Amino acid sequence: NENSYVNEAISKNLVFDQSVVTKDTKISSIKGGKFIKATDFNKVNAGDSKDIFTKLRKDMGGKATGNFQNSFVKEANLGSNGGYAVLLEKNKPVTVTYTGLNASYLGRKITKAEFVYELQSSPSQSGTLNAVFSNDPIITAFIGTNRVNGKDVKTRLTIKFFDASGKEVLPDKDSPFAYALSSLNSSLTNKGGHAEFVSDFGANNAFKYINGSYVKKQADGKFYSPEDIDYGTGPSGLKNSDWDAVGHKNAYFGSGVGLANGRISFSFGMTTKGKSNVPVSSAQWFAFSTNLNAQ
DNA sequence: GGGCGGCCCG
DNA sequence: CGGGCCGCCC
Ligand code: NA
Repeated sequence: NENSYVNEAISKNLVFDQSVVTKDTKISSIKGGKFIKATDFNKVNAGDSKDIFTKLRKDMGGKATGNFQNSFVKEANLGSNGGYAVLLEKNKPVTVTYTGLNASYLGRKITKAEFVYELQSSPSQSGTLNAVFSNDPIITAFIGTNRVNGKDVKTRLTIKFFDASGKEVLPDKDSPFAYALSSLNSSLTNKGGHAEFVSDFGANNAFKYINGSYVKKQADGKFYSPEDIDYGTGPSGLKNSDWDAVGHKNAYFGSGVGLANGRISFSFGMTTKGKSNVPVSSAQWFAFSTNLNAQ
C-alpha cells in the first residue's frame, strides 16, 4: 500500500515511449477528418496569447478547408517534427497512422500504429473539436475548442498496433498491455475550475488506481481529481508544478495505469462539472505512452 | 502501385 | 538524421 505502487503486479509487456521513436517515425496519413489550414489554426482571438492551447480554444467549425499538406503546424510543444491540424466532428472518426516505429510487445516488433480519434462531447457552438496530432506519437495529441456552455470536452481514442507483417498486434491473455494515464490535472473547487479526466474504458481495458494518486473514479463515471491540485487552494495544498512534470517522483499524484487484455480504447477530456464560465477549461494535451508513473 | 519496412549509405 | 532504392506485401 506504499505510494507510487499499484496493488496488482504490473509488467511493461508493451513499450511505447521515447525509445520507440526513430529517424523514420512520422504520421503517414490522416483519414476521415476535415483538415484545418495552418494559417487558420495559427490565428488567435483579439488580446489572446499565441500558444498552442490558446490557438486550440477557438471555434473552427466551418473553418476546416485545409488539406494534409497545408494543415502542417510547427509549434515547440509538438516536438521538432511538428504536427497536423484537423477538425473533429461527431460521428466522424479520424484515423492517424504512424509509421516507422520501433515499439515492441513481448519482443514482437511494432512498426505501425493507428490512433483513431472520435469526438464524444464539445462545449463550442458548432459542437466540434480542434485537434493537432504530433508527428511524435509519444506527444500524441492536443485537443480543444471554445467553451460556450457547461459540456465536457471528450474524445475517444482507440489504438491498434501492427507488426512488420501488417497484422494487428494484440495482447496475450496473461500479459496485458500497460499504459500510462498521466498529467490529469485539476483546479476544481466548490464552483470553479476544471479537471482533465479519462473515462469510458474499452472492453478488456481497465483503470488501475495508483496508491497515493488523487485520480480516482468519480460517481459521474470519470477518473479525475475532484479537488484542486493545480493552484494550491485545495486541502492537499498542491500546485501543478509540485507534481506535473515528466519524470517527477510525485507525478503519480495525477496519474493512473490502464491495463488492456485486448485492443486499447478509452476516452479523455476536460470537465467543469457543468459550469459554462470557467476560463481556459477547453484545451488539453493528451500524451500516450508506457511511461507509467507507477512501479 | 502505393504504402511501409528495412535497409543501406552517408 | 537526412535521402534513396530495393524489398515485399496491403
Ligand atoms: Na494535464
